[PDB]
Amino acid sequence: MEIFKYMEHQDYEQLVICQDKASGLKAIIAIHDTTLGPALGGTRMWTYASEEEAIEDALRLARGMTYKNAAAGLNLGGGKTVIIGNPKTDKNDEMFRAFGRYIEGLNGRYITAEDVGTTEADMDLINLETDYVTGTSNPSPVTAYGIYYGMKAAAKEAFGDDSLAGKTVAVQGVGNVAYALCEYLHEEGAKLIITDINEEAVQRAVDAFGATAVGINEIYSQEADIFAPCALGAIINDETIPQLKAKVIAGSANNQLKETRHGDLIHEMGIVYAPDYVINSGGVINVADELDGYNRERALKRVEGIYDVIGKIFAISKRDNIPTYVAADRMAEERIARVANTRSTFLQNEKSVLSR
Amino acid sequence: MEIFKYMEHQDYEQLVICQDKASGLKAIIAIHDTTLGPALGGTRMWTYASEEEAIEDALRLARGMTYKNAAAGLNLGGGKTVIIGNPKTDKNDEMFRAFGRYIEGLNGRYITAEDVGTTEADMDLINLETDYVTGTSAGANPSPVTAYGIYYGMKAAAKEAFGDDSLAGKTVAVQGVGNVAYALCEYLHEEGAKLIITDINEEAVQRAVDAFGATAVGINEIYSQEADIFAPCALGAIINDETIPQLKAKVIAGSANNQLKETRHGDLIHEMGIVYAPDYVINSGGVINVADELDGYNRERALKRVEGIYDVIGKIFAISKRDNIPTYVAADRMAEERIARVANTRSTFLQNEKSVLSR
Amino acid sequence: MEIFKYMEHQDYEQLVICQDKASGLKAIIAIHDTTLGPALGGTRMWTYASEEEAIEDALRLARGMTYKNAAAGLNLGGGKTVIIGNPKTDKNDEMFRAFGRYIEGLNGRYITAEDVGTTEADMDLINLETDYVTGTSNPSPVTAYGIYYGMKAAAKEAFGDDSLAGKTVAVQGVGNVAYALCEYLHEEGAKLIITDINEEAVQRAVDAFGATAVGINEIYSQEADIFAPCALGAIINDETIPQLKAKVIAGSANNQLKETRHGDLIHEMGIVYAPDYVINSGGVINVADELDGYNRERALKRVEGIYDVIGKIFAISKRDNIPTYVAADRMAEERIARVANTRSTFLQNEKSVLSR
Amino acid sequence: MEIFKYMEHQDYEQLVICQDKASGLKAIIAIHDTTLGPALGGTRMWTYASEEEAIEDALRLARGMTYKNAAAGLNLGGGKTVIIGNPKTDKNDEMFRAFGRYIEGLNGRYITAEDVGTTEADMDLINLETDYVTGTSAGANPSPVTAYGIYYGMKAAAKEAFGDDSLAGKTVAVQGVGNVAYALCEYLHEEGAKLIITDINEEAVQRAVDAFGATAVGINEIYSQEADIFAPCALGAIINDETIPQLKAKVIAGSANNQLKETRHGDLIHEMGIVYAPDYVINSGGVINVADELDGYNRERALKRVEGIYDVIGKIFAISKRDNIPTYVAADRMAEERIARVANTRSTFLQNEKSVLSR
Amino acid sequence: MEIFKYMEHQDYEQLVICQDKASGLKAIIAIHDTTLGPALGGTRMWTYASEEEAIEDALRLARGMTYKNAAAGLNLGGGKTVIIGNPKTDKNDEMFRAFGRYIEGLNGRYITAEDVGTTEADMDLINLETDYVTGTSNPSPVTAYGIYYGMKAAAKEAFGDDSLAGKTVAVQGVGNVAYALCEYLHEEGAKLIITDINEEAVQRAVDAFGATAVGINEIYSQEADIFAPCALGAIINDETIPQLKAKVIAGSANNQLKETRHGDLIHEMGIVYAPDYVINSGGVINVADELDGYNRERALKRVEGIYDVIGKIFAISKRDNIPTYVAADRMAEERIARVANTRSTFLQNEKSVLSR
Repeated sequence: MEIFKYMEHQDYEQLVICQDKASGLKAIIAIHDTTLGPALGGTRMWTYASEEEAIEDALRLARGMTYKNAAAGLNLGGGKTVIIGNPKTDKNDEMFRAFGRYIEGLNGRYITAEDVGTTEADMDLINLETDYVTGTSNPSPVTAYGIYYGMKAAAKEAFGDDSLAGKTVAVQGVGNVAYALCEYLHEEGAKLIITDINEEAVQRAVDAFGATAVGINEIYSQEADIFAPCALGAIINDETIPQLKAKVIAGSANNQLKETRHGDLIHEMGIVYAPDYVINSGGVINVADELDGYNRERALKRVEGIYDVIGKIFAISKRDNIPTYVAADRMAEERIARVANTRSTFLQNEKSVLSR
Repeated sequence: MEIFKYMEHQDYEQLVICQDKASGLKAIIAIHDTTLGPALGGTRMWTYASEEEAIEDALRLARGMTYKNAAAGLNLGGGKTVIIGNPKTDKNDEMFRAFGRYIEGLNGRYITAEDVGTTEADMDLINLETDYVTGTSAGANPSPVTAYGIYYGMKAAAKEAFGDDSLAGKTVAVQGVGNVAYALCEYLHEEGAKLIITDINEEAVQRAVDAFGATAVGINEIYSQEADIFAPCALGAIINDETIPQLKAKVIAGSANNQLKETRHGDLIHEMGIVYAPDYVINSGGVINVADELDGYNRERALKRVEGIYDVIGKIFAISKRDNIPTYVAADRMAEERIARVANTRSTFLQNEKSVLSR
Repeated sequence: MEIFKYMEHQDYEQLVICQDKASGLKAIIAIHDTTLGPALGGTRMWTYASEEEAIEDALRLARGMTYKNAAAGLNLGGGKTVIIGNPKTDKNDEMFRAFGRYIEGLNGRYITAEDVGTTEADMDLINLETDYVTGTSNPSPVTAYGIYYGMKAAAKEAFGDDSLAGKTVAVQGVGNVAYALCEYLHEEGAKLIITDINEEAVQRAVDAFGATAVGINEIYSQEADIFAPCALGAIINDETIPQLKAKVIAGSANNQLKETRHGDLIHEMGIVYAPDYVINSGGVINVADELDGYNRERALKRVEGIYDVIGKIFAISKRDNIPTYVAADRMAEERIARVANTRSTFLQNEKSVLSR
Repeated sequence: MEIFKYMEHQDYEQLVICQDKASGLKAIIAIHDTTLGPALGGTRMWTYASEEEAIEDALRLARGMTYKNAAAGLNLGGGKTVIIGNPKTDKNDEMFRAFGRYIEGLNGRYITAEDVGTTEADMDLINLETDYVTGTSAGANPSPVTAYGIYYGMKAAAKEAFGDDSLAGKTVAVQGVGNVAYALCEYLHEEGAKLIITDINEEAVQRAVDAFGATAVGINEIYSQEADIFAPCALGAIINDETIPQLKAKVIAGSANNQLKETRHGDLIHEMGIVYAPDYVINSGGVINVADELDGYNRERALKRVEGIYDVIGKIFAISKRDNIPTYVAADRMAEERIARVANTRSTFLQNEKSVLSR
Repeated sequence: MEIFKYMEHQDYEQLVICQDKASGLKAIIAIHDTTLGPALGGTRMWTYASEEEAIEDALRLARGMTYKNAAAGLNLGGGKTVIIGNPKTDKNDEMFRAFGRYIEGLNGRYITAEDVGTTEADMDLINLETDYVTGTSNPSPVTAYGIYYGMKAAAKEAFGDDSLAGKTVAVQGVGNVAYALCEYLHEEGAKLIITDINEEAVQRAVDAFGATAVGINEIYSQEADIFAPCALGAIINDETIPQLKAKVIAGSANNQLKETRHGDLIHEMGIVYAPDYVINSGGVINVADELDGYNRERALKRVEGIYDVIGKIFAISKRDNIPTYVAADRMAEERIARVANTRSTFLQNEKSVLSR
């Protein structure tokens, strides 16, 4: 690929390709933007059909973080690390120690964490060589508590009232996070229409929340006020758009829109869409709270702030008259700009997530 | 190209690609080996026909620096920075500032300096964002230091080809009369040696003949002349099939890089019994000099330190006939062995190891 | 002796002979290797028939630590201190303060702890002059919890299943550690065949775990799946090899093999042997956890990692086809090598057990 | 040998034995006493017939240094390093680097320098791993400093043997015309004194006669000559039964170590009324000079500081006739008493005591 | 007085006379010895009939601390501060702030605390200007727990057994400390014969411990194994010596001997006397534990060490054949000497109660 062309087009800061023959390590640390502070983002360990495919994927995810972190109201930039290899086989201690030294050598310009392929055990190895890492020492309820309020924000929007008590939610998927979100939607008093490929899990829920099991492909039109995509992505497409009976789409899943088009138009139908990478922010917020001494309680409390940011998102659409998925991208760019401006006044030692 | 495949082959540590849209900065920092310490190598700013072409050039160059720095007896690893752009038009304050920030970012793993298309004015801008740079206008006229460097290396060349260090009298043919070339002459004339030069610049050749009472000769009549020492000090590859034949100068010791055009040529001169001071080692007084700025620059100390090139060249001759191999191969083997030897020695535990960065 | 010849033969780093006339102190700090970090190892206080006998013993134990610590996955080198004297008589405060100053003068190249002869009270005196000490401020259950999992690792090896529940264990000796190991082997549901010279202790166990007392010399052939040598060493010899009915040998005792031969051959019989100095690692691991602020819980959790290392040991044998006691020595050398290589990349301030 | 028994007798603090297989480093660092402060003593690199033989030599030497440093009025304890190996063949970069690491390890308890078989080039390698070393090429021509040291000590010798410090005129017989010897002559000639020399090297003796208008004499005709001052500046034991008889020079003040071959000889010259400036104290300007590098080297300050040897020698004469004992015994008693006196004085509590290591 | 003559005679280090006109402060900080470390000792605020009377008293108490602290096994020297004034009237904030600055100016050579006249409230004011102070942020049980073990040490001495359970103790005085000591002597199972000028307090005890009230002057001969002087001092004199039926004298009171003679002779009668300033050490030990972050538990545990030191005291008498009150003075001088010697080896940064 044309690395420099790709980078220049969106002004990527760095591409730090790291290598260690003996441990077989091959990592690609992409740093898109560091305006708001150190670039933070997890390291994905997967197999890639080509070198420069992993490169582009690393760059693409880095740029995704600068937006997510920005919108989440965090003081962190956008980075991401891709480690070429099969997480299930070719993993070893030295490989992560090596990666850790290299992170130590970027002296805080990058901060890592887990992502698909890497685990809390890997982060511990890294932490042996550097402090610029998170996801060490369950994170599910936290991000779960995040969708909860984001959904609240969707409610007051679509039902002029953030109270979900009473309403029915069509929950697609019942994994740890989806499961947790249910508990919240439950103890507040609401009906759930769970589903999932794993029968066994559809149990735990029905039994615990008195929920009704429904056909995996029937979950799209159920008699519910809100639809919570918490399974795979792209579930919001041409097939599902019509079906949808719910007034709101608020879920934990990534890449909820198969095409931009899908977004452009659900916005026509007057469906209330809480942009995916923002509503599920609770996840990154939570790992950032470790940088200043992890504290579940505070973490759980800050995640609750997605309510406002989601609101800010609706406020942007009702301004440039653009769909929420577009209001998100714009809200981050605006914050990054506003903060950069505010912090241009001289100081001998400004603060940052790294300041003790 | 397959970067990861190229890096793993010779085990390159990192390739830090830095970009800045607003200033048009396209920088490739290649870190080959940091075993002896931070990677030090200048930044070559030039125009490249292809992206992968500059990345290949940076990697190849970084690994070159890890052999030089190591052979030179310095405690620095191998790195190099390649900036793609036309040095005569594209330069602008911001691009170097940006560069310096990223270097600050590598927190001491990489240290920069001058190179093709780069200047100390360039080094001063970088210095506004980081200390990890050398060859600033406040630190390191260097030409004479490196010149005093080959001078001693050449003396080391003798006592091997003449059994004596006394270049006193003996004739030396010098290709090119540039800054370094000129200073090399000064040291030679002084010890009372016969100098025969050449160089495209008539005035340069002129100032030389008058200054040292030289014997000006033609661009081509330099490879061949009646002198017991050949000092190629202009361009490389000057030791090829067209020049090897008509030389017969017991010694070769110059300031030019890549003197041998092919590994074969070295394999030959070796057989022909010509003592050759491997180029990148005899002319290391250049990197040694910039290295001296890290611990507070002192020219007088750089000069006395560059004298060490003598003891080192002679060490290569020792290795040359230890495994009986041409001097260009003994050079590379010595470098490799000092790294492993030093790495071994420093594996003993300490709480605050010393580095060229220690205050 | 030929100190230098002995040291050069195995590349010992230092022999720091320390002396203080008034307090009568005579200590010998041996530091074998510090590649993985500071040399850590306890100080043994005993009476020696000769100076240079204590010297060799100090050197031998130091080299033993570099292997134990290495295999334990710790970032510590190998050292050891021998104090010539009768622990029961000639002990005094100044003597340990003096030793402490000298340790302070090696500035972290050596870290000490208790060993036979020295106590938690001695470590406190040392700690008065330096921070490079551990075993200050019960350690038994911790190392006990270590054999537990190591034994688990032996199980899955010999019975294709790490679950010990059901199986019977022939426990030789019933001291604090052996006693603790029993509790684990008990609450998981297994039968125990305890024994020991101290009748009184054979009680506590039988009563608490419903175990059967057996003749001290009968403990070697009992109808049990696993044999846990937790008494003295060399219990695995020509006499005991045959007798052995158990499929596995996993215990807390040191020097479990009287001769190398014994090992070479039990490996023939297909007996599963968890190398002694590795399975009982829980002990040193535990004291190392003080260096970063002691925490019993974490300690107890890290000790649980002996399961993997023991496994790695079996994996080495099934590779060079060598007995476990040999697979151990080789696994440490390999780790020391691999780590040394990984950490050769320059950094202005790499981490170490001493970094705050 | 019984190391622990030897150490306890004179209460030695430590014996740090360091080894490195790859470089063949066999180092014995003996720390005798660190009461006045870090132990300072150079490393003697030599070949020894037996291991216990070198360990004995290091211990004996370290305790020597704790008397010298103390008598010299310096704030340093006694140490010494003995490296076993042939200085002419066995040296190699790695062994010294390794040495320096271990010294860094002793964190300031031991400070090294030059000695038999060691050089400042050696000291520069060590300096790459630690600051706890002196006599580097960047710090401490020393010969004249120590020479200016005995010069003042000799002046102190007078005013005791002649009631006056004015060596002006008086004759001095100098055994040996080495670097230090030569500089001792310069100070003497200058104050207008008569110089009579000798030394195996005819040219050295020659440069001396012409330079100072000396009076060259034979190797054996130096112990005996018509001079009121004998300056043994070559080898020791030069004050024995074969030379004591035919001397009659009111004073003895030289640069040579172990001037008395036996304690008896000192007991005699004392009785014979010859004023003797105890060797290791008059020639301490050597250790004083290297000591001055710790607080940022300054030759001019070392020189004015070495002048203190005068005030100290005269202090020995005071003790000499305070307990009425030969000057060689008063020297050892003064050293011992300054340590106890200083130790007592510094027992008062402070949060950050001053040391030669303070910045 | 002849200040310098007084100081030189016992080698006093300093006499720091501090003054502040406005706040009316007049303090005299005496520092006898700092060999073992910073001089620690409380500040006594009282009215003095003459300047140089307060001076001598300050010097005398300083020298007393160097002995108490020494014998207590602490790493503290001997100092003391006397503030001329009536604690009940002429006290004010500035006065103690001023004193505090001056202590800050001795940079750790002196550390203060409360003594008669000064309170925990005064220490707080001082602490506003310096960290070199203790007795800030009940101390009674702690020092009470100190006499307890000291008495234990007296028991094993006089009754060949440190167990006091059973024995009867004649407790003179029933203040906070005496009261606490009782609880210990009680829960271990022993009979008490309390007394005191304050009837009301003789109650609390009798009622709580089932003790027998006795005549204030009858407390000296009661049928008891041990006599615990916990009231005023000099209670051990010509009148009381004979009377004494108890085999041991162990109490909290200061200056328990009216004359040296009294000591010289009770040692004849074979009475076991636990030197006062040592057995009641628990008090200073406790305040020293604040210097490293106060912790009641540890404090209470270290105080328990008086058992050994008291023992060491008996061991000295049985050596030079001198009474305990003399064995004390000698044990401190010996420790100060031994420690000074041990710590003469060079170190760039030795430890001290002030090191973090």
